[PDB]
Amino acid sequence: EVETFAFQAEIAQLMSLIINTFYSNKEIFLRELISNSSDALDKIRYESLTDPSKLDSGKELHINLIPNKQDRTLTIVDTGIGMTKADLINNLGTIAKSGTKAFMEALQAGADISMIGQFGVGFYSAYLVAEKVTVITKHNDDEQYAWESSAGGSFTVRTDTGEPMGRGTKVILHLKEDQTEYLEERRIKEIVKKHSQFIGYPITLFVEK
Repeated sequence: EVETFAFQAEIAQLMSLIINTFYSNKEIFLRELISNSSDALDKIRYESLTDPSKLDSGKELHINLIPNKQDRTLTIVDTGIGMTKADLINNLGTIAKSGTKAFMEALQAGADISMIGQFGVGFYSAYLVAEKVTVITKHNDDEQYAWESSAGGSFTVRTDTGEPMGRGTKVILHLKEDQTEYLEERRIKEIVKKHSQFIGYPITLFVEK
């Protein structure tokens, strides 16, 4: 059972801008997704302060970066609060309509695409480097779901029968053929050191056979 949805027009506009604008500084996608993971980890940490059972679905709070050159994917995994089905459908838990409005206005007041995270829609910077994005998520309180979009104005949601996550979110970036530098260990390390050096959770870069 796969449900197909239309993006809100403003989000489709955001995605088209990200995909079609000439903008060389694509590496910021990774900063933005790691920032989103950190925010999600902060949320489940805060809930656990008053209700330890919130971590029954997993104690460890971390971020894993998993490159796979055979599949041409970069996966960002976190054990944060996750997303419900409703959150996924509602623009992956963002206020993306108002955020896009503000970001558009800013690109007119001088801003550039690297500022996207200040408008709460940093997730969509994934489409700087990905032709398709899959988001697998599990929130306490809902089942595990898979969201997917290749852009083009629609996304799908389905129950995920894949490998169970206990809690959190996995963003699978199906990289564009000319963006495979983001699978290289030395490039990923460089970007994490440059942009994510004060993230308060362990970031583990997996290596490949």
